[PDB]
Order: sequence, then C-alpha cells, then structure tokens
Amino acid sequence: PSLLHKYMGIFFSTMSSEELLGSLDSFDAREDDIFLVSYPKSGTHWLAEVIERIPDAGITLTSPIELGDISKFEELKRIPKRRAIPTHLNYEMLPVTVKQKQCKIIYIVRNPKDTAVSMFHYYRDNPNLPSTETWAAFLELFLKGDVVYGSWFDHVLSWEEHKNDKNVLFIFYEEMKKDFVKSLKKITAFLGIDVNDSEMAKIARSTSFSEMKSNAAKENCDPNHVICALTSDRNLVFRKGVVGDWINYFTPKQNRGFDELFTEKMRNSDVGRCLKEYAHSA
Ligand SMILES: Nc1ncnc2c1ncn2[C@@H]1O[C@H](COP(=O)(O)O)[C@@H](OP(=O)(O)O)[C@H]1O
Ligand SMILES: [Ca+2]
Repeated sequence: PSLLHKYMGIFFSTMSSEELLGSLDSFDAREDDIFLVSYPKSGTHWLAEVIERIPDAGITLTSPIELGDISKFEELKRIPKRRAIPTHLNYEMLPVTVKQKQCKIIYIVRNPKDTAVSMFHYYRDNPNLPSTETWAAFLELFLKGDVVYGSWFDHVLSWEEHKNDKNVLFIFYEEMKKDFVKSLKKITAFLGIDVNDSEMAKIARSTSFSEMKSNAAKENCDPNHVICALTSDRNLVFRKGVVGDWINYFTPKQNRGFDELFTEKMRNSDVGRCLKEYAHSA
C-alpha cells in the first residue's frame, strides 16, 4: 500500500485520507480564519513558527487541513479561537467556502531550484516519502510535477492569480533571509497587528534557523503538533536554510532545460521576474 497516491492527478501521502480530500469543500471557513499557504519545502514552518511567536494575538495555530480523515473537519470546528490554518493545497482544491469568505491568505514563495533540492532532500530523508536515489531522478519528476502536491509552477500560478486581492499577501522566503524584519512588518501589518521594535526583535531572535534548529519535544501543551502534513519528525526540516545551494546540484544541462521551462511557464509572471532579480544577485 503506497507511500503516495494521486487525487485528481496529484500525488498525496496516504496520510491524507482520500476521504478528507473529496470532502474539502464541505469546509466551513470562518471570516476570520487564516491560511498559511505554500508548496512543500517553502518556509511553511518558518512562517508558521513566526506566527505562533506573535504575542497574545489570540491565534491557535492548526494542524494541516489536508492531513487525515474527514474528522479533521471535526477537529477543526471545535477551535474556539482564531485559526491560522496551514496548507499546501493548490487554489482549486482550496475549499470554496474559503474563497467565499475571502479569508486572508498568506502564500509564501521561494525560487524553485532551491525548492526542488530542499525537496529532493526531503524525499531522501523522509519515510513518508518514497526516497529517490539520485538528484537527477527527482528533478525529472519535479519538472513533470510528479511530486506530491504537483507542479511547482502550477501551485504558484494558480495562487498568483489572486496576488492583487485584499485578503491576500505574498511572501518570499528569500525576502525572509535578507531582511526578516521588513518582512515581518509586512505581515503583522497585513494582519493589522501592532507589535513593536523590541518585540519584533524578539521574534527575530526566537525564530533564527539555528535557533529554530535547536529543538526536541513539545510546543505549548502536550501531544506533538504537526504543521506540515508530510512531516512527523520536525528534526527533519532544518537542512541548510540558505538561498543558492542549487548551484551545487544542477548540471549545465539541467539548468538550461530548467530555465527554459521556467521561462516557458513563468512567462510574464511578475513573481517570476522577482525570483529572477534574486539569483540575479545571489
Ligand atoms: N528559521 C529558518 N530560516 C531559514 N530557513 C529555514 C528556517 N526554518 C526552516 N528553514 C528551511 O526551510 C526549508 C523547509 O521548508 P518547509 O517549512 O516548507 O518544510 C528547509 O530548507 P533547506 O532544505 O534548504 O534547508 C529549511 O532549511
Ligand atoms: Ca483564471
């Protein structure tokens, strides 16, 4: 019985009941709900960890929404507090009802060469993921989208369509590394929360990779809270967390090919070009 399975043409972990997934639009959003959206390996925790570190904001951060049985919906309706709800769903599969309420989205994004790698790595090291021997095997799938949650490019695009909607904010991983505070603001703001220089500086302190990397047990109460449906061992996510490495895995060929598909898919995607002003200088 597989480690992965495919729903509507996209691979998912068997830890996402298909029950759960046919049932999504039966999700009943709250005007206030929040969603931290990303394609795998894209700052997810980073982001989510960052949220939790916001003080007395009143927010219960929630286990992934495409993780589990239909009941997860049950699990969800009982959170009396405001919900920040993590997901890697694509737009289409995002619950209509979320579309209908215009719940705020935060969609975080990172250049796709770095994502691929980070990823490949994740296939290697995670027993919920059917490992792949060599880098080049995984890239082919990536470029096909033959990875869980499907094609990078599609994820981003679908999402990018709503980049100019009011309850939506895009964020760039990269931009998190560069000037984390300018970012944080951008958020606090979207969320219309005030948090001061001191405080913001505390979060920065608390959330540094290596900081985030020192860890082994529990959060605010008892049973471990998972935030990425795929991940059960948080110790697995902190690998290198810089920008750039992809220059230590792409062969001149794979790059040419990559840059052409990229340029083919990300035609006139503003976001496209921004991710290019980065490795442009990076
Ligand atoms: N506080 C932090 N600062 C920078 N990068 C971080 C980080 N926390 C996690 N990461 C990076 O986030 C990536 C994982 O993404 P996700 O949260 O979606 O699973 C990893 O990339 P790397 O493989 O390059 O190290 C990890 O290194
Ligand atoms: Ca459209």
